[PDB]
Amino acid sequence: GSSGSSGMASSVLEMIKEEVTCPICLELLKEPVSADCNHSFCRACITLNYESNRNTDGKGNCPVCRVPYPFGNLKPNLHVANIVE
Ligand SMILES: [Zn+2]
Ligand SMILES: [Zn+2]
Repeated sequence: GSSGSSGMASSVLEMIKEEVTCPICLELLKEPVSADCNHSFCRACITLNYESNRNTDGKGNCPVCRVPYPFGNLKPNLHVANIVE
């Protein structure tokens, strides 16, 4: 036979997932907060979204699943770590 080749260095960046990103602003979640519906949003977004769209009853609605979640009961999604067992 007869053939040859050389070295090649070509990598790719992280594939911006269109699932984790904020379903509202579609940008890096800044100090987001998880919700009952395992849905987190920009500390601000979540706040505004609620104000703009709220239920006369008192609670609001998720801009993704539209589920009634108790405001304030939001956990910080900043310490997103697991391997730290
Ligand atoms: Zn946002
Ligand atoms: Zn949701």
